[PDB]
Amino acid sequence: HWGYGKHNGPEHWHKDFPIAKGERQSPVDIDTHTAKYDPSLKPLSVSYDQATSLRILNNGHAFNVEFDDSQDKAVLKGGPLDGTYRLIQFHFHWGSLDGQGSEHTVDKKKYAAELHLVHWNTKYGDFGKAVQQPDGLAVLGIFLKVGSAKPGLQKVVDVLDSIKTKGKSADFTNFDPRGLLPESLDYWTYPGSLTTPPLLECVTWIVLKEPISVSSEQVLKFRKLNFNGEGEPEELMVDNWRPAQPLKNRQIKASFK
Ligand SMILES: CCOc1ccc(S(N)(=O)=O)cc1
Ligand SMILES: CCOc1ccc(S(N)(=O)=O)cc1
Ligand SMILES: [Zn+2]
Repeated sequence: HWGYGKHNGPEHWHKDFPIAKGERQSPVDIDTHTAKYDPSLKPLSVSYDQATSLRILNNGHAFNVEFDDSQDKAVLKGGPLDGTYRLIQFHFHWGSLDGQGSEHTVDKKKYAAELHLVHWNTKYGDFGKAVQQPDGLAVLGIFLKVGSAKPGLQKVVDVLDSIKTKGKSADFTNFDPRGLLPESLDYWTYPGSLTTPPLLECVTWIVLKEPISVSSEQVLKFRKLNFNGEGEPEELMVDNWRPAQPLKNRQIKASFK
């Protein structure tokens, strides 16, 4: 099974998922000087007021906070997107050290972690069908740096004790993801992929320029999670990030001058 260890990590994935060496893989380094301002890009529309969280799950690669996506309750639209994308889950990638952890980089800078809010295009009916389409998903990526605490993150941090190991889930209702957003919605955007297997090339990436701050204590609690299942040898869930992939024939666009 794929993972993030020495023997099953990102350099191994291509053997079972040949699209790993494809033409629009993610993440990438965002070269801020080469990204071009696109005045035709619209403001992002993030409508999370009726979001319904249900559950939080340790899936052995990260933890997902899952949402009820059976109605238009929490949607992303505008920006580079045509149509409406429904929030299905968010998760993070993070490091063993504050100096690494993000998947995207900015002028080669690595952040301590990266939040992915995952949305699927409602014109494809559900997530499973959407990932088979080039415009199936929109993932909103938000960088985390270590400094002041993020109050809106704390309810997530405090439930992690109950989902320490792979396969554990817990009820997680009434969580408001608006508490995880930075002030500015300025963004970079490019066509890419899932950053884990199956690495499908189905994502419009929207990466916010402004990081959020989280406390050292908050990210420390991320690092207490386990990749393993209960009763298996303990392997800390850290460094669950894929490194930057070749940009190839793509242009990253900026929403801002
Ligand atoms: C269990 C055999 O070890 C493996 C299994 C899968 C992979 S993958 N999916 O990264 O190519 C690597 C080593
Ligand atoms: C079935 C896998 O679903 C995924 C996998 C990866 C991502 S990410 N890390 O690109 O945002 C989202 C959904
Ligand atoms: Zn992700």
